[PDB]
Amino acid sequence: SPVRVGLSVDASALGHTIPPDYTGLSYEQAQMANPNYFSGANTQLAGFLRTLGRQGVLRIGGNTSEYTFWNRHAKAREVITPEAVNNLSEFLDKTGWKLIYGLNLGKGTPENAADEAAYVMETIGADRLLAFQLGNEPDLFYRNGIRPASYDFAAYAGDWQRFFTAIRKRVPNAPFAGPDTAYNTKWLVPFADKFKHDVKFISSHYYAEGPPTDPSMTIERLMKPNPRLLGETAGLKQVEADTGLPFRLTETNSCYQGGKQGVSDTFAAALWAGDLMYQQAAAGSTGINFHGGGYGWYTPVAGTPEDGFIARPEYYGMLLFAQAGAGQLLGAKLTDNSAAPLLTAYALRGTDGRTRIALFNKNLDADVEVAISGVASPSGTVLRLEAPRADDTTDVTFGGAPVGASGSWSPLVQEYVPGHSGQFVLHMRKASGALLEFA
Ligand SMILES: *[C@@H]1[C@H](O)[C@@H](O)[C@H](O[C@H]2O[C@H](COS(=O)(=O)O)[C@@H](O)[C@H](O)[C@H]2NC(C)=O)[C@@H](C(=O)O)[C@H]1O
Repeated sequence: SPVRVGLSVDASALGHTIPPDYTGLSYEQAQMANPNYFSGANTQLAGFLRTLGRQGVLRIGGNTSEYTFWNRHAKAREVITPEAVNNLSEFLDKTGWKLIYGLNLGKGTPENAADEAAYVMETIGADRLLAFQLGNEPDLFYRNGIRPASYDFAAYAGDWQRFFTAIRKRVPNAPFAGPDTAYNTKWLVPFADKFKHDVKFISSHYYAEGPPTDPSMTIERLMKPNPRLLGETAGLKQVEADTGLPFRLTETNSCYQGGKQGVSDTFAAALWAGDLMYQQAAAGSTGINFHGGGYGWYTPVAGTPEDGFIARPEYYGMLLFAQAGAGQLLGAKLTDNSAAPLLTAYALRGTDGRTRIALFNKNLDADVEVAISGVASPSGTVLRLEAPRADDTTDVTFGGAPVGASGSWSPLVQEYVPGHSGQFVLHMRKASGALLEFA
């Protein structure tokens, strides 16, 4: 008893071109305390990244960049050694991903940041290094006394400039991004205005979960539009118009403080994440970096070098995006969809010339039947993003297969989308996703 909706693809309604390095992950700087983590020896993790994209960005930063200290002299407080940086360069070579690297503006010195930046540029080098960032979420330094309550944008601008100047003496070509926090008017907007000639792009953060006074995030709420996201995105677009700076979402996940068990670690997070990737690409974002590491509730990839790594449910939403590939987004308008309002759809003219459609039936209790118009093709296939329940922590498949070890994945189920009268009809179960590819 599906809700029968229409989807109209318009090849003449041109949207943004998705860049090849749109995908990405965000990790804590403290991972850099174990040189076995981002290492050429970590073949498992490298394979999970390659499956997420042949190009992409690894962002390292997070709150642990308050208390992680580069020590050129070395072989809560964590230490980054030359060997760790050495090994990170090899990991970037194995993955093909670029790097956003956090420096310690919260507790470190400008001179040590210059020295760390110099060694990163010495060993990772300008091609692989996309940006340094000078502190993570500086607007929240006060929450744990990294700064006093009085710390404001002026104070941070003074810190930022001291660090930037010191770094640029050691590393004249050092690239920067900032301010590495969620859009706001008291920090991000003035950062862009003041430092637009000194940064390459704006780095923003986004957690679907709002302030902790909100009702605890639920799967139901995660599937719904987030008006705050829409507003912040519009703010970032206005910043880009005013300053020329593009924006990248350098730390995001469903819920903050490590994720919420029964939301962040579930199949719903795959639907959320995959949809968010497209939503933000359609809005003009240059890319995304889903935060994770360890066995946190929200991590895309869980595990350790000693015990092995696995793909968590959210990974599978990122995998759908990866399998779709890059290209130019096209108009894709839904109709007759008020009874299935959480279905989203995105159409893409792939770089290879083929039309694809990514659909996320985020309606938890409505199946849909989608009548697709605007595509002329002799053959459409679908790969489904599936789990038996929206809150499942396992049992997630894409294309009829789980992801295996080291990011291994290939589709095992072939399904054609029936075509007639120049249209296609696709059924989707409640709480499912689909990637269509047209011949
Ligand atoms: C973005 C932050 O930059 C990121 O560090 C943070 O996630 C980490 O910190 C959380 C809070 O810990 S504490 O209060 O600073 O000690 C912690 O709950 C998360 O587990 C931790 N994440 C990882 C992968 O280690 C996140 C967040 O989840 O809150 C964002 O604030």
